[PDB]
Amino acid sequence: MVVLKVTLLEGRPPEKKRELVRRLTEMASRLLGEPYEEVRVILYEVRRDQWAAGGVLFSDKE
Amino acid sequence: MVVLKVTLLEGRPPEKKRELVRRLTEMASRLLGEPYEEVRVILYEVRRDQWAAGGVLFSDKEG
Amino acid sequence: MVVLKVTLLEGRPPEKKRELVRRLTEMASRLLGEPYEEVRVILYEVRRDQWAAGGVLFSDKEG
Amino acid sequence: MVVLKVTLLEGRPPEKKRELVRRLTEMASRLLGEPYEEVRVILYEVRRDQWAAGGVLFSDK
Amino acid sequence: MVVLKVTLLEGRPPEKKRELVRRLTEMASRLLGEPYEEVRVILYEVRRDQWAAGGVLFSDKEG
Amino acid sequence: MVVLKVTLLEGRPPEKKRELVRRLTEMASRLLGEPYEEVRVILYEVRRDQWAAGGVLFSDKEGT
Repeated sequence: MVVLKVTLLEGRPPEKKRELVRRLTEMASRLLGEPYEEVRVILYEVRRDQWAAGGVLFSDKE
Repeated sequence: MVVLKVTLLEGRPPEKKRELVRRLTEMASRLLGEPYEEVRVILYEVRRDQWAAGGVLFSDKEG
Repeated sequence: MVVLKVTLLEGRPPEKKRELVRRLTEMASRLLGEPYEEVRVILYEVRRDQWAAGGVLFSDKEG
Repeated sequence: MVVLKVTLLEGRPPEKKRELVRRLTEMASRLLGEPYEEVRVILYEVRRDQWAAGGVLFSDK
Repeated sequence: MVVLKVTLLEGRPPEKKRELVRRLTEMASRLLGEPYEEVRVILYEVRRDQWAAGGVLFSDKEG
Repeated sequence: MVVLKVTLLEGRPPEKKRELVRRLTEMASRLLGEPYEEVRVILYEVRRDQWAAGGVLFSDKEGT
């Protein structure tokens, strides 16, 4: 088993999440030689007021 | 201090969650000899639209 | 790059979150010779019904 | 499936860790109705020089 | 930006790891519209004696 | 309780880690109204062949 955790800002439409999960899964499965069904993906969506870069929260930089 | 982080799909009823937290604490305290106050449990509940296996998001669950 | 992840209970005012972030970034930046832009902070806010100490979920405490 | 991550200082005896994994799995499996093989445990062992409380690294006692 | 954390058993050859990182980076950048240079990947390689499934540590299962 | 996890490359000297842990514990204890004993810091040190930016692992960037 291999788990891919993607940290990204929330807001992505369902179709985009679905595409991302499908492509990452195919790629990891083949490349690592893991059973397709054994590849897990978790999307950790962060709020803009929970992520900062260069000392500034994205809720403010927005 | 010992921290048990449980990653599971959202949806479990409160009773089951409080029962899980209780059992994990009692076992961890015992087996590792940690004081109850030092045993912390964090429930990382993942949404159905954020949890995938076999390239399929649970929210898309084919069934 | 340096990543700081803060795990804390939900509920802190945006004012304090904003200051914690600026400060943690400054301290981490100078003490580690990392450029400002290369310092990231993520706030993992946990709900009261996902946070437990001593076998008790905070959502189960009165008040 | 369910994943249980245990963050604890390194140094515990192998049998304590084995027992912990076994007990955690049985209990999570039965309690959450998850198949025994679908329960996963990850032991995140932290070094004494990477763990602090009260501003003091445990390596510094 | 976007961070991809891969949790997998330790032991993969350097070439496998660099290809994995390249593939994940191009795909994440492509599908999410994130600058290729901003995509970060961290490999959380777990020891065989820290990874269990079905109540058994991989180190015991394999050895 | 507040937990601060710092992800950084392995290698910083003891004194530097000690100072980092002190300063961070100072700022967090202050702004979040938390007693020292309740501010935990974990240093998640990653090796150069486990961290990548722009599709390049720090290990390959430094050469072989």
